[PDB]
Amino acid sequence: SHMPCPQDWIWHGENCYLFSSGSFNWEKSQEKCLSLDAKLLKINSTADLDFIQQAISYSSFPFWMGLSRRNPSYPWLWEDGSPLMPHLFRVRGAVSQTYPSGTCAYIQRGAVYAENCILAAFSICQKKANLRAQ
Amino acid sequence: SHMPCPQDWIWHGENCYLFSSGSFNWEKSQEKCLSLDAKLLKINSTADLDFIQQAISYSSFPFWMGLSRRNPSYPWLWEDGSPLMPHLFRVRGAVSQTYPSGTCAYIQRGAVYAENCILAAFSICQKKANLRAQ
Ligand code: NI
Ligand code: NI
Repeated sequence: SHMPCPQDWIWHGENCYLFSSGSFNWEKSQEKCLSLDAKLLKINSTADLDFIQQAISYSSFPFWMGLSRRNPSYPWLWEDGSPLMPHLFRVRGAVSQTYPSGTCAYIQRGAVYAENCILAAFSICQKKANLRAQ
Repeated sequence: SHMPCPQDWIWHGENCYLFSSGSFNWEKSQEKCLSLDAKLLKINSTADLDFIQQAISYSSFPFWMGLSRRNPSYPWLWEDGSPLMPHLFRVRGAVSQTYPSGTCAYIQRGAVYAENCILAAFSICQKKANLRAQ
């Protein structure tokens, strides 16, 4: 109970969050989080969204999250294959197009945008905190 | 409740860091940090500066730190009354003006600027981490 999260991460709720250092395309951002035994940000509730919007209010830049879609006939899914809960947010940006490497979502000034996954952006990683979960 | 830092703060070393939610004058920024049992950022060492430069790499905004003086007849001091270590950074900007409410310093894009304290910036709060349970 004394060390929920490592240094340089942010503890919130049952998880730890990391501003990853690099600016990379979505696939490389995914690999970076996985290399840390973590995953790209998964917004699971309105409380999570509120937390992230507050946590990024010091920055105007985009941050990749773990949401992607091969083309518009597929659902938006998190990396674990679960869907975007429809009450959380409405993806803006490049929602009609199809790109060779897929479309991915980032958050920027609290709003969520679709973009060609080849864009280099910052990303947020998360992992479970070292505590006894409910 | 004996972990290093509260939820939402970044734990680094001996300290916990919090980015402000918005842009305010130095006095209001100082009071926010005090309300959190914290102070505005103090940069003690090159290692602290390296950490801060990385932490603000995600932003183009200015961030007040706890460095101020009333006019050029005074030394630059942190809120705790201790002096600035001069090797850390050049203080750019308005160093030699006398302003009615003093001159204060912010960091922006890794560079430190003196500015009239009544103008607004984001800010970084700092407080000592609780490490005895580690
Ligand atoms: Ni513990
Ligand atoms: Ni505790």
